Amino acid sequence: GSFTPSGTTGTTKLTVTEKCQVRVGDLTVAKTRGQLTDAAPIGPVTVQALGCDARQVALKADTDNFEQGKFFLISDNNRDKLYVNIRPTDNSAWTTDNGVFYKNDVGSWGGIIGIYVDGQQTNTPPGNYTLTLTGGYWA
Amino acid sequence: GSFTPSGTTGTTKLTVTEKCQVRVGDLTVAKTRGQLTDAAPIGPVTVQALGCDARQVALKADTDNFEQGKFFLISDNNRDKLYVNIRPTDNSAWTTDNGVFYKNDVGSWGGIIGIYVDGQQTNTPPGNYTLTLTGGYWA
Amino acid sequence: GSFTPSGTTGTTKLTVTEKCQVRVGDLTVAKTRGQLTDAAPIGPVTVQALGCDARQVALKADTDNFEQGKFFLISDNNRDKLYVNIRPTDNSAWTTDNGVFYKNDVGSWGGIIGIYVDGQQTNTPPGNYTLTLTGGYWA
Ligand SMILES: O=C(N[C@H](CO)[C@H](O)c1ccc([N+](=O)[O-])cc1)C(Cl)Cl
Ligand SMILES: O=C(N[C@H](CO)[C@H](O)c1ccc([N+](=O)[O-])cc1)C(Cl)Cl
Ligand SMILES: O=C(N[C@H](CO)[C@H](O)c1ccc([N+](=O)[O-])cc1)C(Cl)Cl
Repeated sequence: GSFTPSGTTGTTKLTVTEKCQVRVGDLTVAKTRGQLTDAAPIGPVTVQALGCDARQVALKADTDNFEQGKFFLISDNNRDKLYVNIRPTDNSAWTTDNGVFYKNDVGSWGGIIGIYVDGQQTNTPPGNYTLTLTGGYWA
Repeated sequence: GSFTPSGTTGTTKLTVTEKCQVRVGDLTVAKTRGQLTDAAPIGPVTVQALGCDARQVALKADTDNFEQGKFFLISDNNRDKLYVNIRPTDNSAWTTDNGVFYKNDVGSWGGIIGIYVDGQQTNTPPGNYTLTLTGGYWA
Repeated sequence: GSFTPSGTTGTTKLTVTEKCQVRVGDLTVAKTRGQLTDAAPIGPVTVQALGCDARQVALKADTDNFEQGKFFLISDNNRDKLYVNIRPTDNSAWTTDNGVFYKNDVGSWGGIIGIYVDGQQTNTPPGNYTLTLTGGYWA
């Protein structure tokens, strides 16, 4: 049960707004709180492993993004949570262990990890939410 | 007189330099202090509102970017100001209220907000200057 | 012996990993620690000077990136160093002076500055390393 950081970082960002939504500057991922329905896709996270034929690929969430076996995006001020489910788009088997989401089998896996809203959270306060995931391997 | 944050953030950045100017890395917006003449354009800010047929679109500047009914870009160290005027490129009417720049009429407005140097400031200390504007609505 | 900041900033980033390397999200510069051999290229830094016909172009490294006439990328936590050599790809002559790398002759130089691993450092701890260089002129 140990994660070894070894890889790069993917940052999933979402700006939550009200129905009257004012987009300023370049396009970013934004949704009204009413769109935060159960299983709503937030976005994909690409994963490409190399040199892991004998290790279990893994992603570790920043400390501020997990608690009690649950993952969540966190607001800029660290106060507000948006609970999510993390799931590879393929049929591969993974396990969650204290902020770590690791593959059950060894191998240099490449694939897409989807981030989805876990439970309708249409009362989420408007703000900027982030989930940070770092590549590495588990054992 | 209340701003409700609801939208994304646009960041206007400018690096001020001397006449001998050394650009390192990728292109960014940079000017010599001698170019900071009155009404000099710093750059455009896009605004695209959705679902605001019954609200007044608004942009709020970060606390560090306004004081006394005046807006300004602020240096990285929070010390130096570059006073600017904020004005939509179209003929629409807006109002300034304590760091908030709001549209006089309701509607899902889309347009360009220009950022211009307010008063010649050719003695501005070289540094990195930023103005941050967040989308939302006023009332 | 004085650097005057006047120009923009170039940030050289490198993520060091183990042999089992898990890339998450968009492509960034990453190497296994085994690739950190002597003279290994980390990446180029573009420099384009304007209005410097009578000044010596210069780049100053952030305080956290130099000590004792040596430059280094520094880990996110400020603890770990990756010593590098900084060298223009052309035949021009430069001098190092306390975190400052300046050109020996005046002129509005444009060119590429290469960043190379200085001494094999294959035991470098996995992490994110950065070197920040700001444009200006020396005298
Ligand atoms: O954002 C996602 N999906 C969309 C549907 O809204 C779509 O299925 C999709 C799948 C893959 C993809 N990719 O691989 O880049 C992008 C979008 C899920 Cl992976 Cl969270
Ligand atoms: O940067 C601006 N303007 C330039 C002139 O220097 C030009 O008028 C312009 C107008 C619109 C624009 N846009 O819509 O992206 C970009 C440049 C002003 Cl909007 Cl501040
Ligand atoms: O990254 C570098 N070099 C590569 C070799 O790995 C190559 O020589 C190169 C040279 C110039 C260049 N550029 O000008 O953008 C990019 C790569 C050195 Cl400049 Cl550090």
